[PDB]
Parts: sequence; structure tokens; C-alpha cells
Amino acid sequence: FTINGLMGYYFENDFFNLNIISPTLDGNLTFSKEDINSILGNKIIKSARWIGLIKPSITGEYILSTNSPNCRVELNGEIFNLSLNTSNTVNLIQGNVYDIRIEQLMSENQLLKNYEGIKLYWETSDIIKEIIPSEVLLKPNYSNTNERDTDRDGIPDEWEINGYTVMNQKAVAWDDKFAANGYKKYVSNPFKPCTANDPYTDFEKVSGQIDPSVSMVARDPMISAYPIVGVQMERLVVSKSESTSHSSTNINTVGAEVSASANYSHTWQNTSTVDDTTSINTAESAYINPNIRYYNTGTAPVYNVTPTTTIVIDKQSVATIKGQESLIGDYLNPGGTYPIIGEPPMALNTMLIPINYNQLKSIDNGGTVMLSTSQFTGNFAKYNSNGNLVTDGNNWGPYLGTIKSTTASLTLSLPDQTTQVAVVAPNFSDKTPRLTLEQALVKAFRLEKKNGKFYFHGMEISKIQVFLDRNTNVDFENQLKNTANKDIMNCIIKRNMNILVKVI
Repeated sequence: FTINGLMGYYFENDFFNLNIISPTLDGNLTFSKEDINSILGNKIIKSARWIGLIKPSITGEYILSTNSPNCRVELNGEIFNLSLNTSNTVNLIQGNVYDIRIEQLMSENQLLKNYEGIKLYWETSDIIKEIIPSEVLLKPNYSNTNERDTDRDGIPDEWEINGYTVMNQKAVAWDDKFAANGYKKYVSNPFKPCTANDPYTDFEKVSGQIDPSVSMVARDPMISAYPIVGVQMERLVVSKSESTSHSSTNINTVGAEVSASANYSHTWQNTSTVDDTTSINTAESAYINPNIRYYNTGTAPVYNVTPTTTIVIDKQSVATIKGQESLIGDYLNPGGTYPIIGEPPMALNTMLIPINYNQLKSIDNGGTVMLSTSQFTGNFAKYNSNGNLVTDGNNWGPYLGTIKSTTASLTLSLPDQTTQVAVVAPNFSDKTPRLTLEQALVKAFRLEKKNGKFYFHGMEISKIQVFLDRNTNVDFENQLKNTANKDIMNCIIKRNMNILVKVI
């Protein structure tokens, strides 16, 4: 587990006031001077405070110590460190974890670009001395509490407002110098430990402390962390009721007005071409064997539940694809299929769906079989504080709710297929932050700026079309008219802002 060790906090002020927040791999709470070539003179780090947990591997009398520099330790009941070789010890047991802490207060920074180079060793009964391995050390769960950093989530309101970027260290946003090398600025809320309205928190996200499977686009505190299942068909095979195999394509819906929706679905057509060449009365039905596969265009992964799809023609339903909960070959990987292309699809009527002559004459005239996957998802991955294991919690469902109410839509299809994402954004009609169509299209589909030019792997942006919603269409005629394209920095977004994006 990459994210395994103790979380550190450094301050330029001799008495805790923030400056930088970077994790530590283990007992060596260092910060090489080669990782501060972005901070002005204020490299001479002054104080520090490492918090986190600890889970030994055997009940024994441990002794925490460090080379020198003034420091204290809060190992649940006792103070320690300083520099002494004696100490008063402290009992630690296997299977038990212990919230830590490590104050530091060096006044004179004789070390320019101050290495600080603080080392922490622990000696048990046996004369075995060595830096605490990252196998016993663990970071502090930042996951939203139960029922100056106001929200209480490992960040300062100053950084949540004025923003904060994150290199392999994480720190405040410094316009010029930083965005130079190419870094995504983070905007956050101070009264919502999790703006995107999700399990994970602001700090946890940007840092990475989250589900490894989540889509990189889901690493911002402004970009939700949910999945968006759905079901696609690959070929329908109908016959007589005691053969009509048809290969067709599927598409990702983005219904228009005359949309405050965001559920799941998949339009469908029928290749009316003659696959070779070529007896229905009226009082006859039909037997249809269709095969379909799942799709995950969300920013997260699904585990337990298997959503329920609603197949229909015109408006006349036909069958429903009830998903089997508590059973899945392999999770529904973010942007993955179930089964995967590495296996065979799953026919609704693998080895019934009826229809009447009136329906049989309406399914072939044009061609369309709607599959509107409702909105049902199983359990997700919650970081376990004690053992430090991303395990199957207890459901997803009640998570989608708050999301939509505070997040706006946004779909694509650049890479090779479709990718739906949600973008946090308050409503027009007070704690959230302000977002625009740009910054939203910079953390929704990863499209930064090399030289202030919006690009996608080099691919121009003057090579992608648009597909907003009727509302925003006129709301864009207002937003635009007031200004003039080029700026692209006045195109604010609101909740339920249905938006799509093709590509030429």
C-alpha cells in the first residue's frame, strides 16, 4: 500500500501555522531540499507535527526516540522524545492501533533549505534498534467526522479558499512558478469536509488516500467520486413462439428538452441491412434471446449490487434485467465491462420476453429498444482505520443522492468510449465555491494548459464539438452575449447542468 506511513505537517512559523503538508513513508520523517525548489526563501522549515496511527506486530515494551532536536510524543497517555536514551517506555500490543503525534520546535534554522531530517526509532526488549517500518505505521483516517481548519479535515480555510495544489508533497497554490511545471489548482469548501458530497474527504482525495481503482479524474475535491453503471446490448436474436439475429450499436443517452436528470440509460438502433436474403399472422407472439454487457462510465468502482435495467419499445416495456446482488465474477472497474471484453457477454435468456404482432410490426419498421438502467448500486470501498484496508463497506445508494443535488453533469467520448462525470456546483436559486465551464472541463476529463491552450493529449479544442442542454443553451446565449467566447472564463455552471461532448 503506497499510501502507508505517517502524515506530516510542517510550518514556517516557529509555532504551528501551516506551510506544507506531505506524508512520510515511515520512521524517516524527512523532506529533502531537492523537493522545495518551488518555495521562495521560506524553505528553512521551522516546526512540524506528525500525527497518525500505529499497529505493532507483537505485545511488547516499545521505546520511541529520535536523534536530536526538541520534540515531544503523545502515545496515548505519555509524553516523550526530546533526545534522551532512557525514556519511560510504553506498552503496545499486536492488533491494537494508537493515534500518535510528534511536536517539534527548532528556533534557529542553521540549515538553509532545512532538511530537518528527523528520524524516529523504537527499541523493544531485544536490543533491536531500527527506524519504524511502514508496515506498522499508518496514516490518520481523515474520513468525515461523526455527529484555522474549520471543517476539520487536514486543511486550512486559507488554503481551501485561495486554493491549494499538490505535488508529491501537497501545498498551497502559487500561481506563477507552480502552474509552470503543470499542476492542477484545487478549490475547496471550508464548511464541507467533502464538497463533491461523497464518502472520501477533501484532503483524502487530492492526496490519493482513497480507493486505488477510482478514476484519476476523481482525485479533485470538486469532482465527485461516484460510479455511473449502465447496460448495453450487442445483438438481439428473436424467433417464433411454440430466428432473427440482428447486430446493432449502442449509445450513451443525453436526452434533450421539448434536463434535470442524471440517471442511467442507453439508446438503441437496428442495422436494417440484409445479412443474406429474406411468416407472422396476428394472434402470434415471439421468443427473443438478447445478449448484453455492463458498462461503468463513472468515476468510481462498483462492488455489491447490480442495477436493474428497463427494456422498452416506444413506451411499451417488454422485460427487465434484474441484477444478481451478492454475486459478481469481478468488480465493475471504472470504465470496465461486466463481463470484460476478455470474456463472453451475458444473454438475458442465456442457456422470457414476449411481444405481439402489433409490437412485432413496430420493432422492425424503424428500429429501437430502450434500455433505461434505473439507479441502484451495491457497496463501495471504505478505508479501514485499524488494519488499513480498503474494504467493502455497506452500500453505495444513499450516496448518489447528495451528489446530484450539488453536482452538475458532463459526458464525453474522446479516448475510445463514453465517460460521464459529475462536477460540484451550488445552485443559482452559500458554502460551496464558484465554478465555470472551463475549470469544470479541466478536472472532468483531464484537459490542462501547456501554454494557456486547452488541449487533450495535444489534440486541439477548436477538434471537439459541444452538446449542452436546452436550458444552458439560452443560458449560454445570455452568458455568452454578455461577453464573447475567447474568454471562456465567465461560463459558470449550476446544478443539473446536462452537458455532452462529441468530437470531430
